Amino acid sequence: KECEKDQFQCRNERCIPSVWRCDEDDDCLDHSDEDDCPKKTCADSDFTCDNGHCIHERWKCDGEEECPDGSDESEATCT
Ligand SMILES: [Ca+2]
Ligand SMILES: [Ca+2]
Repeated sequence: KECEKDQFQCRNERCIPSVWRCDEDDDCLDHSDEDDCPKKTCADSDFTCDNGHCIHERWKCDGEEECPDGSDESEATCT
């Protein structure tokens, strides 16, 4: 059995909307839609821009705005 490309397949093989994957409610009844869910946020090793965009730490404060809000280059950010 294989679900639509817009679906998550539970271990019991129920299909759910993929939008229900990792939404912190067990829709599968086997909890499989909520297993091994990615970290909600950036890598701790990445710089998190103010707006939440993730960039690699190396590009923090190096003259070019890799953050869309430019917070990797802000006065505040670089001390
Ligand atoms: Ca869910
Ligand atoms: Ca930069």
